[PDB]
Amino acid sequence: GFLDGKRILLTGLLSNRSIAYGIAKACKREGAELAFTYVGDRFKDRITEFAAEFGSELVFPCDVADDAQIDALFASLKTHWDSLDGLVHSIGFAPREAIAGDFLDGLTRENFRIAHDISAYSFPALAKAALPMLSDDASLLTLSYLGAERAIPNYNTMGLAKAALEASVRYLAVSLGAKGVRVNAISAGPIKTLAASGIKSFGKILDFVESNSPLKRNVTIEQVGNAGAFLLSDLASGVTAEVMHVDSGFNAVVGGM
Amino acid sequence: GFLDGKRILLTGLLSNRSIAYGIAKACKREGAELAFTYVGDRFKDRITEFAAEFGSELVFPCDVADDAQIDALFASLKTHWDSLDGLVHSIGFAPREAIAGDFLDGLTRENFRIAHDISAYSFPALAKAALPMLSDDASLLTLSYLGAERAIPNYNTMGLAKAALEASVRYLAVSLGAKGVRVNAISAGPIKTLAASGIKSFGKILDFVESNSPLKRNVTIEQVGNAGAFLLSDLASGVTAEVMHVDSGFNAVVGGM
Amino acid sequence: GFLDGKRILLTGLLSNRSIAYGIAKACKREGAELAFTYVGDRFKDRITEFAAEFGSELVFPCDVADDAQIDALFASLKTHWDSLDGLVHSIGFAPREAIAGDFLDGLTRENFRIAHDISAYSFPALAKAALPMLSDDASLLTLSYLGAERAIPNYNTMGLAKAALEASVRYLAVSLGAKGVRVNAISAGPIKTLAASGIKSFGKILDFVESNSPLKRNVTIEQVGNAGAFLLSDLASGVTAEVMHVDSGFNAVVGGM
Amino acid sequence: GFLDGKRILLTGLLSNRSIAYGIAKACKREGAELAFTYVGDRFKDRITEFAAEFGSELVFPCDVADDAQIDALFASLKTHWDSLDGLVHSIGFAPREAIAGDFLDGLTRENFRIAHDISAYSFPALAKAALPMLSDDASLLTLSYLGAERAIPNYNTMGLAKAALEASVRYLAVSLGAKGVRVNAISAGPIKTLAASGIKSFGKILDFVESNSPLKRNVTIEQVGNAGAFLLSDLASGVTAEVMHVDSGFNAVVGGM
Ligand SMILES: NC(=O)c1ccc[n+]([C@@H]2O[C@H](COP(=O)([O-])OP(=O)(O)OC[C@H]3O[C@@H](n4cnc5c(N)ncnc54)[C@H](O)[C@@H]3O)[C@@H](O)[C@H]2O)c1
Ligand SMILES: NC(=O)c1ccc[n+]([C@@H]2O[C@H](COP(=O)([O-])OP(=O)(O)OC[C@H]3O[C@@H](n4cnc5c(N)ncnc54)[C@H](O)[C@@H]3O)[C@@H](O)[C@H]2O)c1
Ligand SMILES: NC(=O)c1ccc[n+]([C@@H]2O[C@H](COP(=O)([O-])OP(=O)(O)OC[C@H]3O[C@@H](n4cnc5c(N)ncnc54)[C@H](O)[C@@H]3O)[C@@H](O)[C@H]2O)c1
Ligand SMILES: NC(=O)c1ccc[n+]([C@@H]2O[C@H](COP(=O)([O-])OP(=O)(O)OC[C@H]3O[C@@H](n4cnc5c(N)ncnc54)[C@H](O)[C@@H]3O)[C@@H](O)[C@H]2O)c1
Ligand SMILES: CCc1ccc(Oc2ccccc2)c(O)c1
Ligand SMILES: CCc1ccc(Oc2ccccc2)c(O)c1
Ligand SMILES: CCc1ccc(Oc2ccccc2)c(O)c1
Ligand SMILES: CCc1ccc(Oc2ccccc2)c(O)c1
Repeated sequence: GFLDGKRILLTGLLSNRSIAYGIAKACKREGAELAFTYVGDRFKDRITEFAAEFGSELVFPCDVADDAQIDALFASLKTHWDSLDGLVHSIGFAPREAIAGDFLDGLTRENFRIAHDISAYSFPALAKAALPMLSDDASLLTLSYLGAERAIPNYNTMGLAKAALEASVRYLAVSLGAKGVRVNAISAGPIKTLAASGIKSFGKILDFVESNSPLKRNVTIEQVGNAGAFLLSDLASGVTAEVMHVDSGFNAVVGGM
Repeated sequence: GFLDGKRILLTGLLSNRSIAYGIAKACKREGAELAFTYVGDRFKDRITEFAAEFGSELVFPCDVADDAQIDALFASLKTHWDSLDGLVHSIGFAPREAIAGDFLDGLTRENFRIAHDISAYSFPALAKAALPMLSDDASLLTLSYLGAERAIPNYNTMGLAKAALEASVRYLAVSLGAKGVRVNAISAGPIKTLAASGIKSFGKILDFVESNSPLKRNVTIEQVGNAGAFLLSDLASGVTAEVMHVDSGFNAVVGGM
Repeated sequence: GFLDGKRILLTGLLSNRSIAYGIAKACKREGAELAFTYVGDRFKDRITEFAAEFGSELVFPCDVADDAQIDALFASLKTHWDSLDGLVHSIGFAPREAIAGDFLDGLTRENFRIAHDISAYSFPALAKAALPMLSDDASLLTLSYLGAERAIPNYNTMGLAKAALEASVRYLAVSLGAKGVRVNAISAGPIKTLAASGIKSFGKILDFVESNSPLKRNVTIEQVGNAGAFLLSDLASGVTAEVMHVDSGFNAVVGGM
Repeated sequence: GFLDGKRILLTGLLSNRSIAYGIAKACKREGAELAFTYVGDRFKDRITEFAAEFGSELVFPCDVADDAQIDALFASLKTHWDSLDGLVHSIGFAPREAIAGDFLDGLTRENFRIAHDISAYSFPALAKAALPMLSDDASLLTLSYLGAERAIPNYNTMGLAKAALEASVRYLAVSLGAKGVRVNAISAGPIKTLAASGIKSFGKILDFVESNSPLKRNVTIEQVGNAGAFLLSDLASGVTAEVMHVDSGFNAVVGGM
């Protein structure tokens, strides 16, 4: 496969609907060796089952709010892997009120802080902690959304955080690029996941993209997963600092008229 | 003038080189009534002199890190003005190490938090606190930089914060737009100000833009000020959610080759 | 006014609904001296009346399909004005089938050629013919549409031509910038004009922008006109190579969901 | 391979330095069956050798300036293939003076017409002629350049044509998307090819991208080829209307300062 021998750490695999699950499946298919993170003790058994499905027992806790856990993640991983070839950041969070209704109604300093801390800061934070063990041709991938680019109803504070995340892709690409490391995002179309269900009226977004995207269909975690596997691979060695849309072309139209 | 009768509050007027000074001068010329904020007791006398230069004694302290001071700002202003027609957010801050050298070297959770808190969150925070007194045709203006759009050497963590700021312009425009309120940014070219001098190798950016911009010259606070006055006025009643470049066209080229 | 003494040539003033009419009205208000072009002998009397309304008898024929008429335009204008300070290109055309229904159904080599010739090439063509008489601080303005940036139903071949037009703004800005000349576009929201009525289902676009723009209202030729007058003036001396949206913020959202 | 069974027609394979050669090599590796076009009788033997290298004798003349040759191309191809799964448009041309020196100096109506006819119109023209034989999951790919997005020295008239080309990707994606067909571009970094050598000071662009791109290296036809093969494949079934940069991240920075 086109990821033969590549060692890839995946965050964010919460359920079999997770974007990270689709990425994991595609990476394993293409020959990668995988490792996984989780948050919260009650999820240890579930993530362990997922890891086993992908031929791995490499599972580590990491709440990205916590500097100590970020450092311990890579210390733990290093006991197994001398080097890391891929990193998938598939992590986002905002308090419920910050992704519902009017943008200002749900804006507080703490809601802003938390959304940006978990959804944006954590990506370059993981990159920095990983750097001593990154291979020279390593590839780092995050997940963003069109809400970064244009105002989407209810997405609100997450739109600000995704914009900062996409900027971090560019600044990371410069910082890490001379070494040879690539950094990219996929701006995924709407997919029904646990996180997605936190956005007020997500169902309306899903239906609108199905009706108005050029391909007249929503994307799947398999499609995002394949795009992800591509970006993580040497097939994409010419590509860095890129935000690739995998959204059935929806970003490129003015729909619904 | 084209701002006759308009009541405009300006933040960020630190010295006569400040972008806010240029905006103040243009607004006063076009007939606006002005009020000003400052941070730090040692600046009270200086900002009072500036206010007097622009025919006003309306000066208020506001450290945008502090929720209480934000609320007290508008309570104080309200004792003078029943309504507010314009708001100029000309405020940015990042710790020194976060705007020098390598992006990851200067990245910490706290540096990230502070840069985003002061440079991005504070804009919609002021908008929310101002809303009860905003006139229906009020106009809110912030200042951004090209570092939001593309990676610029040393700008680093501020690039992430400006990207979030530009997203906030769009989400603010939606929140406030039905009332009739407009929200925009100017993405200014490099100007030698106190804040600018915090960026490592700012002089190199200044010289490069002078040599490679389409107009082969750097912008001035007078030029940014006039663009600002325009956006704050009813001349611009068709314009919202816009990030207007005032940078001699530099953003639009690939220079230096 | 902020255009005192400025001599500005306006193309495209077909009726009192034309975008160019709004620009003319704003420019005259701000003190400019105006001159006008027209196409087709039956329009001589109408454009002459418009010119008189704006205090001018300077009217010249110019079909931009014709190199000879472009050259004769500036030779004629030069008999009156030693120098030209502003140029408004408010000209677009595509064959009916190229702006209706499916994009490929209406695509032919000739439809493509004509749409790009009249709608895109003509702008830098006028700039080149005008250059010997342009003042050093002259300002050139064209009108574009969001269809350049994203696919809009029915806009079709005009979307390609507007994309080329917006690129021409950038290349013109570089060519003319060292002299001091500025070049910009306004990307206007939908306005019911004669040209607009050629687009299939224009009414649907108009209604959608009214309902989904941040300001919940369509723009007027007065709003576009004021933005235009600003860009043509020394107020905008810091601005070149810019495509400014004047569309009630519509470009910045994902609406209709 | 990930293109097993896919039948792909490639235009533009002129020499072993051509971008199309890199795409051909990657597609063959991944299991595709290939067919090729050429222009000019003196090239028949050369393109036939290339086709043989990729296990094919399917070679057809097509000058995209000529409607009859475009129609005869697909009639000829149809005698061999019932359906077409991929189309690679790797074709660009502008008269020498239109890609050298000052933008206006090299602008004529005919230079404009020719550059847009061959470099932009020809892509949707091929798509339209191919449509009756396109499979439902076919993928169409064109090659663009950063000169579409920002002004690059000497690229001049080609910048306008590439902007129109990128718009055509979006309008094609909408037209063909309901059927299931995807349409994308790769915006490639500078590569020394025969066409590239027509651009004045191409060597300077090549050197600048090597020094200032995030990866500090120029891209190769192998890297562009792999990205191309990906986009042509079912791996990319979630991706349409996309302009993917394969340029070592150069587009994403402000370099040379
Ligand atoms: N589902 C969509 O439509 C969609 C579209 C575009 C982008 N995205 C993005 O994709 C990414 C993945 O989300 P998803 O849609 O697969 O939903 P998901 O709920 O399956 O995954 C979200 C993950 O974020 C993790 N997370 C939250 N807080 C964390 C913390 N403090 N530390 C570590 N991990 C934490 C969760 O544990 C979870 O695994 C997110 O960044 C999301 O913003 C999703
Ligand atoms: N000078 C440039 O080249 C340039 C270019 C683009 C954008 N900008 C932006 O313009 C804005 C103004 O900066 P400037 O260049 O005029 O420099 P400046 O130093 O004159 O102004 C910066 C202002 O930020 C204020 N500020 C910092 N922390 C604050 C806080 N906690 N509470 C309230 N105010 C605070 C400072 O007091 C100061 O008045 C900034 O947002 C800056 O990012 C500047
Ligand atoms: N009305 C809108 O919603 C809208 C929105 C965005 C952009 N625009 C653009 O604004 C510009 C003006 O159009 P309008 O909406 O004011 O409609 P309009 O019909 O009033 O003006 C169009 C003008 O194009 C001129 N024209 C056409 N072919 C010409 C030729 N061969 N030579 C010289 N002039 C020629 C017409 O004479 C007419 O004056 C156009 O470029 C149009 O694309 C319009
Ligand atoms: N080389 C680069 O740096 C670079 C970067 C970005 C984009 N591109 C684009 O990639 C594409 C391929 O060019 P290349 O760099 O591989 O150089 P190339 O010279 O190898 O290929 C150009 C091809 O265009 C074909 N062509 C020209 N006129 C034609 C016509 N009338 N009919 C049919 N074919 C015609 C030529 O025959 C040739 O095969 C072009 O569109 C070019 O603009 C090149
Ligand atoms: C509408 C598409 C979409 C769905 C889910 C997402 O993940 C989230 C959402 C909110 C908070 C945290 C993560 C996301 O970013 C975008
Ligand atoms: C290079 C142009 C530029 C100069 C000054 C700025 O203001 C700052 C800079 C750093 C931290 C806080 C504010 C800015 O944003 C951009
Ligand atoms: C939908 C807004 C809009 C309306 C009118 C326009 O002018 C045209 C339209 C078609 C052909 C020529 C000029 C235009 O460009 C955009
Ligand atoms: C600088 C990168 C680059 C090199 C070659 C290209 O192909 C051309 C160039 C000019 C005319 C026609 C095709 C191109 O488009 C872009």
